[PDB]
Amino acid sequence: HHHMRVSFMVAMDENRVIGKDNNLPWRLPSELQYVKKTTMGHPLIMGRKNYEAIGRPLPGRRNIIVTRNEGYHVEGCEVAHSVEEVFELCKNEEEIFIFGGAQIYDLFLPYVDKLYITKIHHAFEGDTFFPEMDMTNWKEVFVEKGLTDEKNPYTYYYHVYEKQQ
Ligand SMILES: NC(=O)c1ccc[n+]([C@@H]2O[C@H](COP(=O)([O-])OP(=O)(O)OC[C@H]3O[C@@H](n4cnc5c(N)ncnc54)[C@H](OP(=O)(O)O)[C@@H]3O)[C@@H](O)[C@H]2O)c1
Ligand SMILES: CCc1nc(N)nc(N)c1C#CCc1cc(OC)cc(-c2ccncc2)c1
Ligand code: NI
Repeated sequence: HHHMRVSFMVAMDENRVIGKDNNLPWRLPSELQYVKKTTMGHPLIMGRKNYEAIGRPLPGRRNIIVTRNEGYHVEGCEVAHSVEEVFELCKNEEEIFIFGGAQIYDLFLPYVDKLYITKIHHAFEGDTFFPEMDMTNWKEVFVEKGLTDEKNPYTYYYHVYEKQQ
């Protein structure tokens, strides 16, 4: 029914941890640069909790916040209250990025066409997890090692998977 490409944008560790105490468990400025590079000029779909942790609209992108709160408003952001409302707001977009967190990844999981997933080779303490996925009829179309240096202290890889079906 929907004609935009629904892409997940996520970074997780070896046990699918994405968050700890409503924040990121790691700092990888280089990984964040990849995110900015890949998401330039495309809508970001964010769970209300994800957005409020970020704290500000991200520039050069439509910021869409998913909440059940019908009175929720943020300057410089758009507000949606369901998957279908997001689809209406984005009906003419080429590609949208589901930017997290876990509740929002769960929400859009039946509709995901493309997965941009960074895998971090470390086991962090965490409380928030990326959902399990069946990768039947998906294919890895890109893989590259991330930059590990004094400012990026973990090993990690960028992966891109595309749904065939
Ligand atoms: N590593 C990564 O790639 C990454 C990415 C993003 C986030 N994170 C982390 O993940 C954590 C946040 O994830 P989270 O799951 O706790 O929160 P979240 O998914 O970002 O947002 C949860 C909120 O989304 C709204 N929501 C949930 N289901 C909805 C529905 N069916 N319809 C309309 N609105 C709905 C609700 O807002 P209301 O309560 O206002 O109704 C809910 O409280 C943080 O630790 C964050 O740092 C990590
Ligand atoms: C950067 C990891 C990340 N990597 C990947 N591959 N996908 C993601 N969805 C996220 C993520 C996230 C959630 C997130 C939380 C946050 O503070 C708590 C700040 C940002 C952010 C800071 C500066 N420019 C833009 C965004 C993003
Ligand atoms: Ni180095």
